[PDB]
Amino acid sequence: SLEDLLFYTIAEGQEKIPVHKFITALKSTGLRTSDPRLKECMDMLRLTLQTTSDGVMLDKDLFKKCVQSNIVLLTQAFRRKFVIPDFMSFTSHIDELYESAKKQSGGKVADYIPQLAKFSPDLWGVSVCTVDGQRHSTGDTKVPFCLQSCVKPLKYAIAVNDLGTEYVHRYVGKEPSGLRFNKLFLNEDDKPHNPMVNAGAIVVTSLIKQGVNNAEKFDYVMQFLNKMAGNEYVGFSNATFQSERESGDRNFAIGYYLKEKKCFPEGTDMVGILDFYFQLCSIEVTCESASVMAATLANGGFCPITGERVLSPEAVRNTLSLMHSCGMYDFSGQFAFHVGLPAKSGVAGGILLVVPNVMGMMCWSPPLDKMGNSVKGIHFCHDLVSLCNFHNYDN
Amino acid sequence: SLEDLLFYTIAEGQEKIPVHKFITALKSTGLRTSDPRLKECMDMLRLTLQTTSDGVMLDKDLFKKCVQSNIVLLTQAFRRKFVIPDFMSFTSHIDELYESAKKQSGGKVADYIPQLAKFSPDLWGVSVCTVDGQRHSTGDTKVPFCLQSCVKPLKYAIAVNDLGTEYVHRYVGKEPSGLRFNKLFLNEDDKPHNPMVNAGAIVVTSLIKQGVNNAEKFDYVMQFLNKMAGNEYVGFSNATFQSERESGDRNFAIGYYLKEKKCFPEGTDMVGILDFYFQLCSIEVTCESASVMAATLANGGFCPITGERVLSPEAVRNTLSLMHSCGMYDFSGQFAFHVGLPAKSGVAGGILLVVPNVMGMMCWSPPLDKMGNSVKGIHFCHDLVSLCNFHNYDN
Amino acid sequence: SLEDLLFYTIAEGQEKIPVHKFITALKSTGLRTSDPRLKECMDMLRLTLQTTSDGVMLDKDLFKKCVQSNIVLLTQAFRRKFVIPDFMSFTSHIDELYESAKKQSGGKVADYIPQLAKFSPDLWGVSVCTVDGQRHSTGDTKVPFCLQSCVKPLKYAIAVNDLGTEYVHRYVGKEPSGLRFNKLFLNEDDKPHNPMVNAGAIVVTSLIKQGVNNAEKFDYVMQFLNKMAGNEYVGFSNATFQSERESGDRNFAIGYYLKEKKCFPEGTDMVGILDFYFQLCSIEVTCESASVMAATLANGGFCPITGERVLSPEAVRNTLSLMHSCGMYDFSGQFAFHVGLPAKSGVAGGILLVVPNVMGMMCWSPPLDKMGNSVKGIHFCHDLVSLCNFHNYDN
Amino acid sequence: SLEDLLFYTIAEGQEKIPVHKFITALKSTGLRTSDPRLKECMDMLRLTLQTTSDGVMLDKDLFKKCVQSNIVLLTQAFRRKFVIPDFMSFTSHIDELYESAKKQSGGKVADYIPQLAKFSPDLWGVSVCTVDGQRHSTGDTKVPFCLQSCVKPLKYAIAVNDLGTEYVHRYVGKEPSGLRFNKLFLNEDDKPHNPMVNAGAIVVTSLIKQGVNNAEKFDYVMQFLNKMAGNEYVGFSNATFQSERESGDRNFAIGYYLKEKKCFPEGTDMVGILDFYFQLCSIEVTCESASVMAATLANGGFCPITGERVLSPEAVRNTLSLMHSCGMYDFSGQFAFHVGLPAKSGVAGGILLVVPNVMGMMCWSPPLDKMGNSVKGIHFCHDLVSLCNFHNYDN
Repeated sequence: SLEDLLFYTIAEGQEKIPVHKFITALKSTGLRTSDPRLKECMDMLRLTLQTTSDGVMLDKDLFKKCVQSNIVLLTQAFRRKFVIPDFMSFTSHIDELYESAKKQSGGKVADYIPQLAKFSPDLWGVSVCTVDGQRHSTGDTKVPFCLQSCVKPLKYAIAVNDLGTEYVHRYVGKEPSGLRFNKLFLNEDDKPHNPMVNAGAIVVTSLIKQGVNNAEKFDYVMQFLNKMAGNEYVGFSNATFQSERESGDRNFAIGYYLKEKKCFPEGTDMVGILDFYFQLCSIEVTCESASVMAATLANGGFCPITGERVLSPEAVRNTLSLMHSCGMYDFSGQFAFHVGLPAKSGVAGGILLVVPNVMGMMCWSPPLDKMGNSVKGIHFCHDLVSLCNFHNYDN
Repeated sequence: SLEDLLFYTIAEGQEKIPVHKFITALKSTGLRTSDPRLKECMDMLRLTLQTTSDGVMLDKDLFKKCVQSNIVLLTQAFRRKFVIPDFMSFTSHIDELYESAKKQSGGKVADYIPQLAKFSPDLWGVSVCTVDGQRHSTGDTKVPFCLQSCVKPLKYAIAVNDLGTEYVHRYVGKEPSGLRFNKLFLNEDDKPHNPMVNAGAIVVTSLIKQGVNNAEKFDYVMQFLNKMAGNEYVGFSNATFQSERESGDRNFAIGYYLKEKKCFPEGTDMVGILDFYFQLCSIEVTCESASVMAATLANGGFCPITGERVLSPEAVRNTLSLMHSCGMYDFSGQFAFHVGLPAKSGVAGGILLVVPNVMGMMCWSPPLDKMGNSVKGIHFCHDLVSLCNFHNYDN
Repeated sequence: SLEDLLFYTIAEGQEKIPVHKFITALKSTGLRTSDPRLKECMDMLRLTLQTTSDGVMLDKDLFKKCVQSNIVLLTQAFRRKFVIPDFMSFTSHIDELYESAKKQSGGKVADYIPQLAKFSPDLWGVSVCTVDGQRHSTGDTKVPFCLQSCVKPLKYAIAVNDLGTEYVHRYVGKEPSGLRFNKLFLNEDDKPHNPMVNAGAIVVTSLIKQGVNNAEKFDYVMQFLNKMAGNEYVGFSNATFQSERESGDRNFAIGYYLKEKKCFPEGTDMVGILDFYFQLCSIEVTCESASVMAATLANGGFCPITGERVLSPEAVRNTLSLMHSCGMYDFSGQFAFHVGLPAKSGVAGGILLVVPNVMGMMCWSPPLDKMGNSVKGIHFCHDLVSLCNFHNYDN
Repeated sequence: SLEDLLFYTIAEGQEKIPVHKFITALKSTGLRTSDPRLKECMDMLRLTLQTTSDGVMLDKDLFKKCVQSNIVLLTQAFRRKFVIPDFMSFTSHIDELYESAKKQSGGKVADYIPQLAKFSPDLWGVSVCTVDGQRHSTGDTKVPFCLQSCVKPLKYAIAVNDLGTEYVHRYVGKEPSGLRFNKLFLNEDDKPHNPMVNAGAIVVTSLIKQGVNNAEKFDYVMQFLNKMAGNEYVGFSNATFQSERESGDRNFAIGYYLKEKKCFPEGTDMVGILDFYFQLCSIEVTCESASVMAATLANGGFCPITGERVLSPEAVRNTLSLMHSCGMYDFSGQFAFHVGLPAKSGVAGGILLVVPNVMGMMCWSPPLDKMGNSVKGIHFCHDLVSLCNFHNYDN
């Protein structure tokens, strides 16, 4: 049977296979023992460990009993039918790129609020989540940090998922602005140029769950992020929020400018919307959870490690299309010339990368360049395409 | 004696001069019986009327007794040594220009707040106050209306009077912006282009009576306006204030923009300053009092009908210099090409005109042209220069 | 004819009656030449003065022509059929009481805001407006001052006039509280004890012109006050308003208390209502206009000097009933024991008195007693009843 | 040697002791393998497991090497010299009391905000942290929930720790109020009766880290809580915060009342302080971390599982003294009559208990009784004293 073939493949001309050998073989592919899809499996393994004092042998029966539950994924995992047959080489390349970027230093940790100018200019982490569940991480990849501007794609997606592309873009433009993210001007039809600049993001935040109050708005967005991350860490930084809602004079200017030109739906409280905008900017993540969010965007709108649909196909398509042409603001043209991938960056360090149909990725380093991007993150993104051929127009 | 010469001049080969004849002769020149400088005089006249049942004759003694108090002004008034020897012809020209402008119609009363779109498109008033006390008025020249933007010169003057030109312009520019009054941009050194656009006016309002609260600020400004108007009507429109503080999204945007670029003194509440700005815009006047304010600006900084110094010579000079090049915003170049006078206008109707060393003038008409100026006011200003040769560069 | 009888009554065995004699005879009764009901009359008199150089005689024709317009009031005025046949004696008593109260001194001008602690402790004015137009004033009776708490009756009346007693008292109680005006507690059914304490007044202010914004609310109330005052001075003190909205911590506490116990109609902004409450407290009056307002309350809800209905009979009845039992707060029982009249008082000085079916009265003196009432006002009210028998239960 | 004696005690007439036997023996006492004080120890054990494929024997050398680091605690733990020699019986009693309280049902989950009326009326957890590190938990003891009112003691302690008892009580009273927690009245010297009612808590929150902004205030308090909890879970509920800052009309009333009676230090923003108060109420904990906080209070102000001093002895003494007489508000007298322990309760469920010199405890159950306390929590507290003799006045 297929289970017998798998057992023989794991074994080497022997009779019994220990549990630890099976676990190591599973983890070598790239899957994590904590994968939700494997939950039942591991549970049974624990039930097997509850009997023996130390170590247990699975010859025919217990292995089949444990592997019987949802026997689809394991066959592909051990038949090397994923999107990256050898993840242990791509992980080595990720490590080499990480080391190469670590030598690069010299920047300026953001200091417009005290919660950003408290990270040492040495934290540096990279996390990759493949579209088929393979995950790898290297560096400070569990220190919480605020998404800041990395949430703006995640916002826009959600709106189009709940309302639709037609209705949503009845409010925001679709074309690169050509100027800085915080510039106070609108497109030809007095609309934000796109939902990636601050004006369009402020507009988009007002199309989400209209009518209900900010508690319900925040709860709805948090639930969406939780199942988009695959039930990974999504939190809130109240100290960052309290600093940000006090130093947001430019965003207040933008909000009033938008309110004067009638850029909001009917029946919208603009100052409350702006507070809700700061709150969504103050959501904490780790490289692990943000990599899973990017993988969700890259895959189909389905979660990679739960197989759950979170966004419409149209939402993901619209999200990647706008990220490619507006993700780095007036640097996107030059970021697309050398990387050619959908990407977003926040002033707290952090590059969110989508390799569509391959993976999502998060690269966090607090120190910034003059453009507002982490130096190591930009270096890593530049080198990854030159060493792995991910540019969209490569052959 | 000089009093005897004046009495003979008033009389025509007779013995006694009745009081009414003297009053008519005085009013023919242009002075008003309610002139503060003549106060004592009129009081004595009343003391003379308290005795006789009807009519009284002044031959030698009573005339000298009444005229003795402050006998300087009367000699100049009856010797035709004022700045306009015959005011009864300039008044006729003012009436002709008023009639000519009345025939002109077709505009749009301001309707962005309900307190402006309640004046019939037929109110039309003109008031002139000469630098030497002569006053004339024609039309609806006692209906209250908000100064709105006509206060911005009066603001700036006051600041330079209390602080100084150097300190004041350490905060605002000195050059025409080239764009609209409410555009959200600053000069080369991130400063308002001038104190006539909304940004520079918002900055100037924060240099006045710093430290104290808005009650004391408002009281100080009101006192300054009261002695600048010569103790004429200066009031407040609370309904207009309540409407304006609710529809001021553009000014809120400008204020937050200025707060982000550090365009205020140290220790300034910007939202409180903005409320104080709306309040100063909500001060009511009549053509009579605003004409006296303009006469004060035109004269020396001294009041015309009280002989009291209200502003420094530097304040008046700086005020007229900035009004000429910025009074009509991006229309000033064309307003200075055909009128060549310091002028200011508000969306509530109302043109404040200074003819330096000659007079001040107020022309109120609610209906506006597309530029934002009263049609009849602009017509009157254009025709006054073409019929009286007031252009600064005329010969 | 009746006109001939009046002419003979004015004359004393003569042929012609001069205009000044007629004016003096009219003013001796108590009516003012500026009475709106007499407007046309005076106009014709001016038309008569435009011809003769000085003085004019009315024998038969011109007198009839001038008196023909609205010949009802004059017959009653000269037949001594008013409510006070000899007003020249009640005026003498008012003057004696004024002089008696002036000798009394020693108090404490309110100093919780700077706009109240700026009046010298010597201003002292009294104004009386009879239900039939007779008016008398003595002292500083044209200096503006804020009504403050004297508006609370005027508020409540208006609500019941527009909504009805049943609906209005569905929200506020009807019984004396027994405690201070600013105590933070409610009646048995979690309602304000009455609309004279601050809680009930805050509730009443929210029943007026619901739905519209504060500009329209303020305009509506101002119009109501203007025709209630008979087109006398009703203004706004922006400096007092700005001080009062900053030192109103007790009223903010009361408003939040009321908001938590659900003491407002549905769809009410409590902080906006509180601002509107401060604004209505910041309306300026003079003894002249407030006396006319009190006369309107006393008469029928009709204006005394315009013959215009301003409030429903139910509104006036309910207003006087609540003023009698709650006008002085926990002093009313003792104020009704010695005066027995509807009265209200404000911390800016000012006693508003109603003698129902007789007159209205305003007595202004800034210095306060420990209870919060002007010393001279309380003295005048005590002495007026002891010298003129106005107590409601007198025989 | 002492290590040899310990090894013999662990062993039973054998040569070698396996690691798992030692771990089980250690955990039987009550200590947790994750104890920070044992950190180094466990690390070495891992270094021992890295060599052998499965299982390892420690005869003389490795046991001494692992136990050498900080060999003080183990001797007391295995000599039964802790404060509870047999924790496995107190844990059994805790389980019996938990089961007894679970059978009790019938209450009303708080529903004044939606974040409280979302917990099923079946969550029920109890956690005990002994003063010497022993810990036990039963039930849903890791579900986050807001402290709400359980933070008020933790607040007050901190203030007295940083400023001092004399200074702190210069602002708040020291005596039971006799009325409800949210009553709007003050003591004889216009001061909050104590820092356990809402007024005194609002005052106390304004004495903490004065001058700095709410970001720094929140960070300081969070750090204090983190080392008071022993580096256990301390978080924030932004949704609860956003709901609570919108439904806090009573607390706004109390704050304005306190601001009017001058109950704050000089230079305090009361609305900002109130927001900071809501934020501190919105801190999430679990029964595990709150039990450790209570143990810190009970012990000496030293942490139980880190041996670190967090508060002054005066702070802990003052905290327990005020909790005993004010912890349950106007129920304390009856709570002290049957329990006689320092305790605090919040409307989110949750009883914080201190058994001074013995332990701290947290008992969470959302459904409330009419008094505002969790039914199962009150039942557990009543039964614990009747079955274990913890009442302060027992013999």
